[PDB]
Order: sequence, then structure tokens, then C-alpha cells
Amino acid sequence: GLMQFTLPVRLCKEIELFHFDIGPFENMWPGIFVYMVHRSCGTSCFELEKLCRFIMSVKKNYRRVPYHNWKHAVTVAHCMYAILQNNHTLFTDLERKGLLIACLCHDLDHRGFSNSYLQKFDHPLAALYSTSTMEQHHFSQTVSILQLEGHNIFSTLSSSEYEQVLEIIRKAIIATDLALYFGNRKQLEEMYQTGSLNLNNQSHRDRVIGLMMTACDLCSVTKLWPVTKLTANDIYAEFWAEGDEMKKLGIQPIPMMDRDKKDEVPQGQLGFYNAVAIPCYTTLTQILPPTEPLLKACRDNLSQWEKVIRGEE
Ligand SMILES: Cc1ccccc1-c1cn2c(n1)C[C@H](NC(=O)c1c(C(=O)N3CCC3)cnn1C)CC2
Ligand SMILES: [Mg+2]
Ligand SMILES: [Zn+2]
Repeated sequence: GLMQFTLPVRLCKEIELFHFDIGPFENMWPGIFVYMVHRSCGTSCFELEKLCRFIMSVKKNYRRVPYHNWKHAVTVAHCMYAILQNNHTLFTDLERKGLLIACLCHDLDHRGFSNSYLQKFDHPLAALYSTSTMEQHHFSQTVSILQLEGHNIFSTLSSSEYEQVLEIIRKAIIATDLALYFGNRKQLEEMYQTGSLNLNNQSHRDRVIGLMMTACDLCSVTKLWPVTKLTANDIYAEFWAEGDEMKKLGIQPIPMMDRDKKDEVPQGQLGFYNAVAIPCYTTLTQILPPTEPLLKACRDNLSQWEKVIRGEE
């Protein structure tokens, strides 16, 4: 009860900033997450014994893939932490509980392959879940781990609160399917501009939470340039592996996944910042003004990719 987690001074200060990098010391990441839960939610939200057992089971169920790994999980939970801390009063006690856990669990048991590759391979998960294939798997893995003896961190919630938190987590995890992001942001853009956006409307909050999940999931684009640049290497290590596997199935992959077209990465990055990242953080900044530092860091990185094309780096 009276046991806090305490970070070294540099981490204690920088963890509050949107652009914090969680560092290369894996053994500190669990403590960083508990620190964020305690400050974001309270030291009472979860039994520490159960949270620690949940965190370590979640870690064990992430694989050793270049990008969709345990570091990504914690990184995405930190961006959510930064959004929740800068928007103190806008979110219910249940939402703060659910969303950090959603972010930690959102890519559970990822193999480093897209929903497209699962479908073309004819992987069993593609038979079980026809759309948002991996994302339904991630939520399913989350429920499994919550039901391990000693792992139910929500046990002190009432039955209805329990049903509400699992519904927040489910929608939050499904929303990380980038195919669903385009239509979700368009709807939110319309609602904000015609002034119909109403955060007491549950279907509207769902949409806003969905956009928060895209923002946290993509947050490598909101870091210092060297973090952004080095994360992109890991993202392409997965994409090019998938392209290799597409070739093995006798299918030429899209240029994004074809290691033979590395040369065009910078232009692909521009398309992505213009089509996905900038519009995401722009609408997010309109709805939640204190998340502006994410939009500003994203535009800075767009500028860095423009400089790469111009041969200046
Ligand atoms: C057109 C092209 C030609 C030649 C070479 C490359 C490209 C190209 C097109 N695109 C990209 N490269 C990367 C971009 N996606 C990211 O950069 C990305 C993700 C992300 O899409 N997801 C899914 C799982 C992670 C997460 N964060 N970031 C930064 C998507 C579009
Ligand atoms: Mg995912
Ligand atoms: Zn993710």
C-alpha cells in the first residue's frame, strides 16, 4: 500500500513528456509501466501482487520479432499515459484502468505479419476471424491471461464495471486495426467541424478512444528523429520478411514489403505521414488540445524525411 515505484531523476521528469523513449534496459520496463499505472490510476487501482503477475504473463506472450514486441507494448502504453495525464478530468476511473492495459495487451502474440499475409497464407486465425484478424487474436489472448489463477487485476470491480472495462479494452484493441482508422477519423473530423461531437455520447467517446489508440500505436513518428529513424528499421525488418514470405507463396509483394525497393522508403514515409500520421494527430489535437506536442513532433519528423529525399541526410 505505502510501496511506490520511484524512477531515477532523469526518467521521473522525461517520462511525463510525450517524446520519452523507455530505453534499452528491458528489466526496467515492468517498473516503468507500474509507475505509470500508479500515477495515472492510483496505487489502489490494482493489487500489486496480481498486476506484477499479469505484466510478466503479458511479456512472456509477446514474441522476439523486430518491432511487434514487448518494447512496442510498453512504448504504446507510455504514449497513452502521457495523453491521460495531460487530459486529467476528461476520462472516467474505469477508462484510465482499461486503456493502459489495452495498450500493453494490444499486440499480444504478434508473429510480425499483417492480416493480409495471414489471409493469403490461409492461416487458421483467418478462418476464426475474417476481419481485424490479429486484433481479435490480441483481445482473445488478453482475456486468456486475465483468467489465469492469480492474474485477474479487475477482480475488485463490480460485475457491471467488469463488463464495461472488458468492452473498453476490446474496442480499444480492435481500433488498432489501421484499416478501421481512415473511416473512424473521417467520422470524427465531420463531428468536430459540424459541432455535433458530444463526449457524453458513448458511441462518440468510443470513436475518440479509437483515435487515441491509433495515436499511441503510431507514436514512433512523435519521438526524437534518431528514435523515429531507428524504429523504422525494425518496422521494415518485419515488412521485408513478410515480402520474402509473399515471394515464397508465388506473389510479388507491394513495394513496402519488397526489400529490393529500399530506395523508395523515404517517399513511402512521406505518403504515410500525409495520409495517416499528420491527419491522426491533427484531429486528436482538435478534440484534446493538450496532445498538440504529438502533432508538432510528427511534423518535425515529416520535415526530417523530406530532408532525407533532398540528400541532406
Ligand atoms: C509505398 C512504399 C514504397 C517503397 C517502400 C516503402 C513504401 C511504404 C509505404 N508505407 C510505408 N512504406 C510505411 C508505412 N507505415 C509506417 O511507416 C508505420 C507503421 C505501420 O504502417 N504499421 C502497420 C504495422 C505497423 C507503424 N508506424 N509506422 C511509422 C505504411 C505505408
Ligand atoms: Mg497491432
Ligand atoms: Zn501496435
